[PDB]
Amino acid sequence: DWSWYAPSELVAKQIANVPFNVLAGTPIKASVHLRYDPSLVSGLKDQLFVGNNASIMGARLLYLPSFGISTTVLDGLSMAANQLYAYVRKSNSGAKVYEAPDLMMTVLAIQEAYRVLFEIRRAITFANYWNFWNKYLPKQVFEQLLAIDFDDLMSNKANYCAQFNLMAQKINTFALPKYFKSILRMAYVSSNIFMDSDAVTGQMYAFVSSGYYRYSATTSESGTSLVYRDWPVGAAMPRKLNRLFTVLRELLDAIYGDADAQTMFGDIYKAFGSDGLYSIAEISVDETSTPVFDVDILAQIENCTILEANAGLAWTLDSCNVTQSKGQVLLWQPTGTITSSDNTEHIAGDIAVALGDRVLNSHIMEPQYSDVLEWTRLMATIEFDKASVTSSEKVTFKVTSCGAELIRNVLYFKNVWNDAAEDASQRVITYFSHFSQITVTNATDDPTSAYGLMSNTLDFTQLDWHPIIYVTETSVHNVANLNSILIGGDLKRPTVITTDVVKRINSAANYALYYSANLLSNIST
Amino acid sequence: AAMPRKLNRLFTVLRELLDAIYGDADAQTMFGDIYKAFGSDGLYSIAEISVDETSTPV
Amino acid sequence: RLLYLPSFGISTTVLDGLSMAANQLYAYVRKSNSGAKVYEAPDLMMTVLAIQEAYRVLFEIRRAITFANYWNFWNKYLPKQVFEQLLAIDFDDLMSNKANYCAQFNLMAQKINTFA
Amino acid sequence: RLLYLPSFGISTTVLDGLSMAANQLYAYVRKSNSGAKVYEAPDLMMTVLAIQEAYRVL
Repeated sequence: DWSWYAPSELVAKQIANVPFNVLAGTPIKASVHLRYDPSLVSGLKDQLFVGNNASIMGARLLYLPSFGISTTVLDGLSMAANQLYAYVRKSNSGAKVYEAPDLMMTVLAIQEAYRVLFEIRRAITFANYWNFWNKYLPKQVFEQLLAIDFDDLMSNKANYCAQFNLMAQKINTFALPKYFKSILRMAYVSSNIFMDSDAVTGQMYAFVSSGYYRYSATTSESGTSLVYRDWPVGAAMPRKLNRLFTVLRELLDAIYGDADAQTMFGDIYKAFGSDGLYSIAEISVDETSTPVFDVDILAQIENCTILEANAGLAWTLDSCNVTQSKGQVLLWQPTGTITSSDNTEHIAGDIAVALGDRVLNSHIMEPQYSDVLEWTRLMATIEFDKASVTSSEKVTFKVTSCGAELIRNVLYFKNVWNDAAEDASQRVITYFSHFSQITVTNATDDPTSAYGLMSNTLDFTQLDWHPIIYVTETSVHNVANLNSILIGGDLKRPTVITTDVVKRINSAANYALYYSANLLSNIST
Repeated sequence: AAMPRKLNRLFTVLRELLDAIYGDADAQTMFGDIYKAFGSDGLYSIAEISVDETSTPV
Repeated sequence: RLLYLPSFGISTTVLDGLSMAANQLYAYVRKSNSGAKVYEAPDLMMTVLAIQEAYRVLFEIRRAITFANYWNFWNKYLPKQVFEQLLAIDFDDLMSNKANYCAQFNLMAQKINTFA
Repeated sequence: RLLYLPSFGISTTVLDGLSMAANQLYAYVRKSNSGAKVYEAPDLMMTVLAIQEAYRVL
């Protein structure tokens, strides 16, 4: 009780008055006094350390759009493709024109097209959110969290809005059944920005597609297929919007160039009414959305799994395309390669990592199956291909399973200050810091040593709900002479899931995203 | 007279079983044509079951 | 244990079971359709059976689970033993994974329901 | 004074009751549980009895 430290209320209202005028992006000039013997310390000069780091801005979740590891006809896509082509032939008659996969493929292409368009919606809808208290916001966030040239967007807010609504109308002419619960997902995921707390001065997370998908018509060998090219994103130039459109252009030029294409849409319309197709609402220069505080989404994160488990290493990713088997089964399963940050070709003396049996943390005492399902699929599993490996080789791996979005890497930003510096543009640098999910005791934020695995700058704790950090300890450091692992993260009601269990659930969850039981249940004689 | 088979083997076989029925180019378009013939009410389908469902010898 | 071979009934002439059904079946379908021909009658009827036989398996699985909990004090064979010999199913494995197995089943039921 | 030795019923068979009972219990626990086989039937039963005998002292 505060009443304890003051006589009358009125008197208290006067002795504790402290200003919280230290805006978001400004530096936290906190000080630590020091005392040592100058002749025994390498080069440290003063004996007073004034801070110059602002509270962390937030974190960028670079994800790979996913349909859920697909290897058998049982998996998500293949199944949906099935009931879909059905519902369509249902209303049609006569000669066959296109195979089932070739159709379903087209649909996805359209979905992934909207993915891009949506991130663009996000881009504009948020171009006007300003909240005095947080200087990061307006701009900075776009630059780092979304990877979008704010100045360019702000300066052309008019034309960009228009070019958008144009898209919305033009894409509306590309059939797409509004029943696919998967849409609702990606839509929500890349349409907002989430807060780690009900406070604006708090840090915030954002999801960002690391790429897109164009349709690649039946060449001569590979039957029709869906190609994936990378967003040139991670630590490069913070892309202007004209690049996001010029890509969408390319994206539909693909979906459209297929001889069968059009006649497909028609057949689709004949199946579901205009009321059965998705379409986004147009927006005005004034539309402004707000950061949101979704507990569930945070939880999804805290639990998730980072593919690039430790930024100290060099990661790769191939075979991300979506093909169709000789027997009409839709296939997708990304494979990658883990190598050392020095000899980009070998692994040498470094150690590859991926977690199997992982933790699951509930922020509710009595959790329930319902909450489990939701708080999961954001976490995935990686399996190594080879039994064991050599210093001269590469570490090969397949992705056994995962959720709707595959978390590739995660970066948290904060700008460091330095008033009085030559170039004005550089008195405030917005530096990033890699977030590694798996690490080791006695690790340093310098790749250089520690078997190739770096630790995380303790900054990260600023992110309430940050994903679980798993630290490995040699039998040496452990109090039980046996080596195990230490857990990091705000635990409340934790529990463990098997690599096997996770596989199960995702292999299932995704199936749901692309299926509707209601669909083939009301068709009469 | 061999090993008393686990269920995962009965599913892993069914998997294979429908992968077959499904891989035919004509396949799908067949189903559609079927639905257009008999209503959803004209097709077989089994009811789902719960962990507690227990049948009795008859 | 009655080890049986699923049968459609010895078929040598067009008169026999399958051939006949295949006939009236493809009919009832073309009835509601129109235009270009896409698949022959047999190729169709064949598909159907394949689906039936698929359910055969699924069903024996239903049996497997639906009976995983029958216990009648008086008969120690039941619970387990019977599965092992009469049904040829690893009881311990099923009992231990009753949850996931139930689910994987219902999944099938929904997915196969999309096979006319 | 009746000095008795706590008994579970002379059992030496995959069928001698006590084991039956074990499988029985185990099934009900694992019943609607989604985790993975982390311990066989007896492993569990064993634990329970341990608790029981503890009470016999208390």
